[PDB]
Amino acid sequence: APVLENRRARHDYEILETYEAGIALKGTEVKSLRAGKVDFTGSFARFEDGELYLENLYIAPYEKGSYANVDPRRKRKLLLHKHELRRLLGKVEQKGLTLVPLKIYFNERGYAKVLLGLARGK
RNA sequence: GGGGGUGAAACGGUCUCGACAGGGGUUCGCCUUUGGACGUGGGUUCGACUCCCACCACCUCC
Repeated sequence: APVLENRRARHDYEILETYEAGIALKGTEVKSLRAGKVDFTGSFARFEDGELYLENLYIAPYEKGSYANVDPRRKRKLLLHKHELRRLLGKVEQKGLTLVPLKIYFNERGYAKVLLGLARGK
């Protein structure tokens, strides 16, 4: 169930700020999440248009049996206010920073939320 | 091939804080409201992830 962070990142990049952003999941995705054999090995977030879609996040699809689910590595959108969103973007694509998946979990109100943060390292 | 069990740490009361769409409003700034994620389509409920309903999938029992 709940809280699973990205241990892959600490030794790779370094966080500047950290935002929290609800994600656009489907439902089975959510079940896969309530479990825990998904990985951020390689996953970061990117703005395809003006919206930010965390990508390469693999979420083992209802992998406690076998089921009739979805594309494990699907570009999942991210939610964040217009103001809270116009920022991070301007502090990034200069290719100096990177949107990397920090932690994942469900909030008080029961919603899976992702935690992102600026990055850089070598 | 039949039988049983499983499909959200609160055993009913949503607001995905946010993006994005669909409204109704607007001094075109913006305010307001609805959706969207809990395997799936179904109804039932003032309202449900949690109550029914099949159909699926896992596991399981002659």
